[PDB]
Amino acid sequence: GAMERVLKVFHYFENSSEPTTWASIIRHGDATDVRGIIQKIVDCHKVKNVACYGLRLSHLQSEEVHWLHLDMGVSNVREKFELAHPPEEWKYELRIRYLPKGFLNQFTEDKPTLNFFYQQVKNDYMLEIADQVDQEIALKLGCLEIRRSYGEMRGNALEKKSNYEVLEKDVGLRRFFPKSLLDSVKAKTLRKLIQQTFRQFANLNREESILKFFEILSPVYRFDKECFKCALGSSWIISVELAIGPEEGISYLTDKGANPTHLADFNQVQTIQYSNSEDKDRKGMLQLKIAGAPEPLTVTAPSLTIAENMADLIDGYCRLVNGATQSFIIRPQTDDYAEIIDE
Repeated sequence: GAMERVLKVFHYFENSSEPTTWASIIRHGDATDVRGIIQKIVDCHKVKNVACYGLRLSHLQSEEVHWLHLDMGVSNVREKFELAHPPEEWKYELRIRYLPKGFLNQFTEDKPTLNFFYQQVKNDYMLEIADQVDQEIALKLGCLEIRRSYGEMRGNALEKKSNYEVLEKDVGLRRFFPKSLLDSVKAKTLRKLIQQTFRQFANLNREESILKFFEILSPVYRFDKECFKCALGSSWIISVELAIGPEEGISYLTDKGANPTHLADFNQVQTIQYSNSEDKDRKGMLQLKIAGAPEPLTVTAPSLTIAENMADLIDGYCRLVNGATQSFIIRPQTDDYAEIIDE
């Protein structure tokens, strides 16, 4: 018998449990597209900035990731990739990928989205640099999350050892601070540090804690831009590193450390077009037609996978910046219903 199509999609909409376990089980049809899955999940959480969310497919046993375009079919993608690796090795994750200029101010008017982005960046921070950052930053971020998780608790409740005790023994400080910090500092000293650091933020509400978290994290962790190693040029190919994000639209890094050089703004992108490889090679080519520029911006990526992930990013930004729901990618020169059946 023809089994029913069911999909598990992790996300960052806070539930009663651990961040990495939050996920939605979706029952869908044969013609359901990535767009419908995204829309159903965000609409269920009353999200306003729907054009910021994308769906990322990660291989658990490696680092290869595939951003899924809004127009692709859910059954199609699962078909294609299950051929490469078994379903158990795949992870579908809903994430915010396209940020509008002044996204933080804008997200404050969309609480569900502000919290989502916060959980997403927090989780990336905890996994990528929590153990590398300096004690001070890690300590403040950990306290900010304590302040945010317990918005009903009084400012000096942490002063009581009995209360600190519960977090230290029952909840566990790993929920707010990195391992390095919890194992490189004396337990009794750690407590005083936390108590003191918390005082600075005891007056902050949930929103103000999130905003302060970003303010403090921003300086040492770039979460507002994606970077890709590729090459620009039609005739002459020059390898560079592209920095794509709200602040500097599409730009490139001259050299590690130096400010990125602007190439084009998202609103100037008129068309995005794919290309394969005229020879044995497998590189992927992206051609961007920019308003005001007679010559298209040609980009070459190390593989088709990266090329597609880049096209998805630029297209998402094109949709976002223009307020369009349709794709700017052009051809190379009931039954789709989806429902949440569990959380």
